[PDB]
Amino acid sequence: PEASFQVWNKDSSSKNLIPRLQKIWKNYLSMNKYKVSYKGPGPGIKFSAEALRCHLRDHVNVSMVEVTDFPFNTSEWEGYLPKESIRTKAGPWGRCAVVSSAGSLKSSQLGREIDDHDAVLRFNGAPTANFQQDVGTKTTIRLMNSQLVTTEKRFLKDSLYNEGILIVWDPSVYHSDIPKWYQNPDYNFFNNYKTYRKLHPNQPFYILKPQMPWELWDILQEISPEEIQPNPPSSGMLGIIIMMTLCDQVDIYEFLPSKRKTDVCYYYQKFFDSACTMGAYHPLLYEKNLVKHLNQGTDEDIYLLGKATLPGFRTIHC
Ligand SMILES: *[C@@H]1O[C@H](CO[C@H]2O[C@@H](C)[C@@H](O)[C@@H](O)[C@@H]2O)[C@@H](O[C@@H]2O[C@H](CO)[C@@H](O[C@@H]3O[C@H](CO[C@H]4O[C@H](CO)[C@@H](O)[C@H](O)[C@@H]4O[C@@H]4O[C@H](CO)[C@@H](O[C@@H]5O[C@H](CO)[C@H](O)[C@H](O)[C@H]5O)[C@H](O)[C@H]4NC(C)=O)[C@@H](O)[C@H](O[C@H]4O[C@H](CO)[C@@H](O)[C@H](O)[C@@H]4O[C@@H]4O[C@H](CO)[C@@H](O[C@@H]5O[C@H](CO)[C@H](O)[C@H](O)[C@H]5O)[C@H](O)[C@H]4NC(C)=O)[C@@H]3O)[C@H](O)[C@H]2NC(C)=O)[C@H](O)[C@H]1NC(C)=O
Ligand SMILES: Nc1ccn([C@@H]2O[C@H](COP(=O)(O)O)[C@@H](O)[C@H]2O)c(=O)n1
Repeated sequence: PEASFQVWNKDSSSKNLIPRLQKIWKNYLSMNKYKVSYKGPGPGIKFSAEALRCHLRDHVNVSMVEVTDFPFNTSEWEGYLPKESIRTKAGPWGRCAVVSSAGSLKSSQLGREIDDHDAVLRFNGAPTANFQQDVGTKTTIRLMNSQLVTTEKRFLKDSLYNEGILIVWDPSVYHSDIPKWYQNPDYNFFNNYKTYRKLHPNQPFYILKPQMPWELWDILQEISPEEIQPNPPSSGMLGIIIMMTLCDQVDIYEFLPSKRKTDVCYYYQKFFDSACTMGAYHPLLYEKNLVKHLNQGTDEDIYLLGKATLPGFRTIHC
């Protein structure tokens, strides 16, 4: 016969969420903090996986703030941003791993497998020490939100941040260009970016262009059967797209969750919240639908290992 097991449902909706998470999604729609007005193709468009993969290659620009982008060409900013492109400094690589921060990484023993990739991408303050067996020890790129850089005092102390390439991102007003956003960042991480950058010059540290998250959101909203959270996508999803541009093959672990699915938010923290898995602020739900939809692994890989495989843009047909 055939195996009857539940891996991530590609067509999940608000009407598949707990009431408590349903309310939170409604509230975020009202707020519209970032002044989103989706005027793209009506939500609910059906894309092939190959087709949607090209769409993401073509309509999402993965670029870092360069010295040529006004106003990072002004004197006050001179000598802060890294000289060469991130593409130059990072790879290209064959097989890469994106490690979510999910609590379901607990007792996964995924460490050795994670470390057999050329590069590993982690998020925010996700630690490696004490968790190597489940989580690995290698950190090649670390993606952080601007809130952490701005307000986490440990960002300028903990050695964990001192490994590999750093990238920071900050949500901007919807469809904003670089100068307007510089005026109105969601968190003013600019001082601390300059401050860290003074302390670790030989550590590459980039700033994601503010447009990248929204260009991705537009695609999310185009696919989704309903209106999604008017907030930018989660760090996890950005980290995936980033790696798809740096690798030929990206493995994502415990994003689409395994059989160890749990309310425990992080592998490295002891608190529960279903929202970290199912989404609150971020349209994480619809991000997961997209990953499942582009998965080139089997369902069995998801259930047992929490593992999803996407091809790098470098390798696709168009
Ligand atoms: C992402 O990102 C990206 C990028 O960004 C960036 O990138 C970089 C790299 C660069 O590029 C920069 O720039 C950018 O920014 C993006 O993309 C983009 O986008 C945009 C849009 O939006 C675009 O723009 C456009 O452009 C064009 C062109 O340009 C050029 O130049 C420039 C400088 O600046 C550059 O940049 C570019 O690239 C180009 O270049 C080119 O290249 C090419 C290649 O590709 C080349 O080729 C070559 O060459 C050589 C030598 O020659 C040889 O030949 C070989 O073979 C080849 O191959 C070339 O050379 C070069 N050059 C040229 C020029 O070509 C422009 O044009 C445009 O403009 C237009 O349109 C617009 C809209 O859009 C408008 O507004 C304007 O106005 C115009 O229009 C026009 O107008 C005029 C008047 O004014 C008219 O005229 C008329 O006409 C008639 C007849 O017809 C008559 O005659 C009369 O009399 C008159 O008047 C006309 O018509 C019109 N037209 C129409 C159509 O309408 C624009 O500006 C760009 O390009 C892009 N880039 C890229 C790269 O792609 C994106 O978008 C992003 N994404 C997102 C999503 O966001
Ligand atoms: N339970 C969890 C916890 C985190 N994550 C992913 O890991 C990423 C990193 O988590 P933080 O952004 O909270 O540091 C999230 O943006 C999300 O994509 C998840 O998918 N499930």
